[PDB]
Amino acid sequence: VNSFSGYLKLTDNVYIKNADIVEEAKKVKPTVVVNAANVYLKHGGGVAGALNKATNNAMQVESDDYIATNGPLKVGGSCVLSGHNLAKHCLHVVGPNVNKGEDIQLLKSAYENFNQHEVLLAPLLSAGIFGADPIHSLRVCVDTVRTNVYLAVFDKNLYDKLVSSFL
Repeated sequence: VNSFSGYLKLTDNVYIKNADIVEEAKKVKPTVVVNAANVYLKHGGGVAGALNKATNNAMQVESDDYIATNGPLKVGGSCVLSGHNLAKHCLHVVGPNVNKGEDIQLLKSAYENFNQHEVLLAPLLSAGIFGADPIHSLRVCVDTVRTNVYLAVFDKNLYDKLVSSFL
């Protein structure tokens, strides 16, 4: 049992809610919140910009140290950093960015990172400003993630379309 509330069950292990991931995280304080990261951990926009702002830029400061020590992530890759005031941990996952010409086939590899965590609060990878089709991202999520994933979709119109088109 966990405290996630108001989710619709899509499959045994995938749940979805029309919610602001920042507010979900602040309320639930999950063990893991997923960030829609880029390889440089530059949290400027989309989900990353929102999560970082909610940490008053502490996520960015921590990320800058991570990059100085380790260098960039790979597309499809991830790292675990602090969740600050949002969660115990933040799993920074890099989905392909179609607006950078990156190969959407790497989306499955990106979602595989979720399987290293028994429970996650997450956005749909490669959606929003990353340019991929969110319906396809949800399909890959369902077909890749085996651990328990609670998806937060802020945009109500998109949420409704994701539910109504789910196979």
